[PDB]
Amino acid sequence: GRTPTAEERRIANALGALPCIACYMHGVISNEVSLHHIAGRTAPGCHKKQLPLCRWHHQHAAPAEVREKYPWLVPVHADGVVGGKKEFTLLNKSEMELLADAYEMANIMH
Ligand SMILES: [Zn+2]
Ligand SMILES: [Zn+2]
Repeated sequence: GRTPTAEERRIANALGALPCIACYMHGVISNEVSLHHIAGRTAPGCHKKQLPLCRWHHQHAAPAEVREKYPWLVPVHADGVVGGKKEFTLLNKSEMELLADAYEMANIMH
């Protein structure tokens, strides 16, 4: 995609220092995260629109027995038939609502 601007780098770096924003709404502190693009990798400002997510909320489906205890622990990118944007939203919040939560936590004006 498009290389980030300096302002995008500053924002992304702030977001990337947060624990998983989806786990956080469930009271769980998951601090090993990667950034997830909500709105692609090319449009202006797209790199400001990223969520810090744990491995299980980003790309990996946890074992079913684990999801029985943590049913909201589903990846925003489907892994087989587990997760995807719609199921992730159902069990958490929309991506843009989580982005607002992340901005609040990182003390970024929004
Ligand atoms: Zn998580
Ligand atoms: Zn992603």
